Amino acid sequence: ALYEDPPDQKTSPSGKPATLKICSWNVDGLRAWIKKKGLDWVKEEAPDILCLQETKCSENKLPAELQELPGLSHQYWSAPSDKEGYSGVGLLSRQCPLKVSYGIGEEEHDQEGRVIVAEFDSFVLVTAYVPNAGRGLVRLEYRQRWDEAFRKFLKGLASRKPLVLCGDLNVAHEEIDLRNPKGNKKNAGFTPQERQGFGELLQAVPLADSFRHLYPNTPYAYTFWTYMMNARSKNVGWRLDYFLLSHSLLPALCDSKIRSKALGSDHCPITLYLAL
DNA sequence: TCGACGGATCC
DNA sequence: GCTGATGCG
DNA sequence: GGATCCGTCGATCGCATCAGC
Ligand SMILES: [Ca+2]
Repeated sequence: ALYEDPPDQKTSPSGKPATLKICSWNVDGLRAWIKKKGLDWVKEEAPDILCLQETKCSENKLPAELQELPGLSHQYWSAPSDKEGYSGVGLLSRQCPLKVSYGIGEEEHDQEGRVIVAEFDSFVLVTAYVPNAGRGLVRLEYRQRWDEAFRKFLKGLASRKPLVLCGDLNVAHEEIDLRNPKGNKKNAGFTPQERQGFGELLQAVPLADSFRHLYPNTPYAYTFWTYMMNARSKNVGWRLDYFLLSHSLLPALCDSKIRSKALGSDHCPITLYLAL
């Protein structure tokens, strides 16, 4: 059926109020997103950090609009080495980061403008747009190598600070994260492989799926629908966009939300509340 | 995601 | 700037 | 032999490039 995201639990497990609001969103064309009034929604939601994926836009072609955009003064972008109009991500922050890193530190996996690291005082934040296993699973082979590297770099990372990873992970973890599971079991995004990966990643690093940590059994809660075949109309979507918390931060987690009613892409923005 | 094709297999 | 076509997802 | 089963396998909607002029 349809999903109604619950109201915002702005208090910790321990009564301490939320201090830190990170928002994440696969934009799918940053210029079209802004033309489609997405930045309005950003302004009204007033996050402390905004992460975007699928920006499909190069550094200089970046629009003027997000220059004026206040409260998200520090802005960082990666966009692929040699392929224009493709991929790209960006991280905007109200407060200034301690240190910003691009890519995951392997050549093979750092050429498509997918990953921004940003270390803050008490945590480190990664935003990524995981590569699609490709239609016809033509790039499935690659993405098993991506996953294994993303893992071993995310594990190294968490070893030092506690981390929040957000972004589009291109994996529909379980059959509850998919409107049509059985008609998708070797479509990309729900292969035995990619769900296998997600599982390794949660057990490897380790990381909790914050949405499923608070709503382990809510169905029909989705983050993406194809513009085709009326997919968002019937909410026949997926859950592709996660907030993957280190276990240290589980006592800081106040809520984890999915802002379905927010138009402008084929994805909807998600939103994390922590007490930090 | 959807519907058209298949080629089966069923009462 | 404009038309076509192709890429990606 | 006709009506239902379940595996394929074809155009859709959107964003952005590219070639060419
Ligand atoms: Ca292609």
